[PDB]
Amino acid sequence: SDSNMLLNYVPVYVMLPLGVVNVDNVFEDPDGLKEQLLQLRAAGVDGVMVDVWWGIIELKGPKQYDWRAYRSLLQLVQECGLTLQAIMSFHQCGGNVGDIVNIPIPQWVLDIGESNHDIFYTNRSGTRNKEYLTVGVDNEPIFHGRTAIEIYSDYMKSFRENMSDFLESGLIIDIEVGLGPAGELRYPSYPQSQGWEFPGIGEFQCYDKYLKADFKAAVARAGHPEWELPDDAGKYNDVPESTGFFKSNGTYVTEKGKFFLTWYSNKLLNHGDQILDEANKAFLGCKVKLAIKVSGIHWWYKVENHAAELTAGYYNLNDRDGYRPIARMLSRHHAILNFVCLEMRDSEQPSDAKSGPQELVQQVLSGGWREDIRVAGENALPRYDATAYNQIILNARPQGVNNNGPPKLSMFGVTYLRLSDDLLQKSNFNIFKKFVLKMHADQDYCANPQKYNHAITPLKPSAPKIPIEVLLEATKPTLPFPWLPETDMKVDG
Ligand SMILES: OC[C@H]1O[C@H](O[C@H]2[C@H](O)[C@@H](O)[C@@H](O)O[C@@H]2CO)[C@H](O)[C@@H](O)[C@@H]1O
Ligand SMILES: OC[C@H]1O[C@H](O[C@H]2[C@H](O)[C@@H](O)[C@@H](O)O[C@@H]2CO)[C@H](O)[C@@H](O)[C@@H]1O
Repeated sequence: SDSNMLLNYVPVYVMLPLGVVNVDNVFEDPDGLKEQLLQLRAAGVDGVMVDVWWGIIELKGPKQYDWRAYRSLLQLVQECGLTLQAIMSFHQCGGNVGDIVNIPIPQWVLDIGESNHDIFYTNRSGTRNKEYLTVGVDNEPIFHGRTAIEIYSDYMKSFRENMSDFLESGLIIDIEVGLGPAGELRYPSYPQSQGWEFPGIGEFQCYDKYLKADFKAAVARAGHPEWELPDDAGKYNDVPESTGFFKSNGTYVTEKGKFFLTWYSNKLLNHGDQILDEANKAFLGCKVKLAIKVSGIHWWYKVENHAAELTAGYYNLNDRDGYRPIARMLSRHHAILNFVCLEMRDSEQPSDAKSGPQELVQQVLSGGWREDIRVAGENALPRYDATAYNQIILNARPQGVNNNGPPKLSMFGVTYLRLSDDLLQKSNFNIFKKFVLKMHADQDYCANPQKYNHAITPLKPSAPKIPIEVLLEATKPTLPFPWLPETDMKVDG
């Protein structure tokens, strides 16, 4: 049982509290965090995840980085016997679910935004979302001579060099490369800041002047210079059948609508690819893996228009796989797909949301495995209950434990949202400890990940670029891998 069981081990990470380093670049409560981290260590947790906030670190001005508070944080994590998942967080904290602290992007960038409002994702009404720089400015040299991708590149390089000792020592297991709002490769199509409420369809975020011009040039090249961006897609809180765009036989299935949706979703593929190229250059030779985050847009998954996925930039339909192209893009970077809505069951969602989180998880994970990449995940919402943990464990090993060897299917890791005093209360923490144990296939905590075939080797160069047509060959629908109806390693087991 034991070593066969150890090859079934799926590591568990815990997100740190938001604002552990505050907006003033102060590590405010090391002593309190220490006590919490030592509890996690004794509970068997493998490591922790933290946002390395751009708006904290590069606040003073371009290339004026202050890494000192984060060095103190990393030092503490190391002392407490935990590894670290470091998010390169190029986004704002404050306007998404659960955000309890306010960390804008650097003021010097916002200053440029006051003169050029088109550096922000923009909806049809003209509202500027300041949480992330539009993909439109990725390669526009408008930030005191740098492009947005150069900013991100320079930041990652500075992190790699200034944290070189922690990297060499093996503290950092993965670099989560932030690619949009909430760190995710997506558009801000469901902004609470503009009055969105679940389960609204959301809105397309491509009306900044850079994206609009790019679209207009592309439709002209396609022989349709008169095509305009969608004007019949409704508003954030609509339902799909209320809109010309998403109704049955609506604009989304027309040649115009299909072209738009392809263009819009391709912008994210290319944004992720180009930024991961820079991440690979920055961390070349380091014993880390790269990861990206994919949001779980489960509402409207069960209707043919998938409207909320579409407005988020995931062009996923019943007959078009919008996620497997992302997995294929990751393959050349040897990168992890971290899918950030892992814990849900369909029965938890209201019927009117047409919500399919179980099936969405199965689709995304299956696509990653079909494309021979590693797949990780997170719970979306705070959960302390056995139903949630058993669903996570199911997704972690969807065909169960292999008593005879490694499992044919397993996730590469799960990161739990989030460390809080509530997690550490007696009953909640007791159930969490059982979750960890079952994720670990009933084995004790295993400090050396080589033992469970998660050795960390130096980051190699990315493989050659994959052209967009080859990436989009992965839109071909495929059957998912079969899932058990329940895990064989329940917490109450
Ligand atoms: O980008 C943030 C977060 O958005 C989604 O979370 C949803 C959640 O699934 C809904 O049930 C509801 O609570 O609204 C949340 C958004 O405010 C994604 O599911 C998640 O993956 C992503 O991190
Ligand atoms: O600290 C990580 C990340 O947390 C929040 O975003 C979450 C979202 O709340 C979830 O639903 C989840 O599992 O995925 C997102 C990505 O981890 C903050 O909103 C975000 O700013 C922060 O980076």
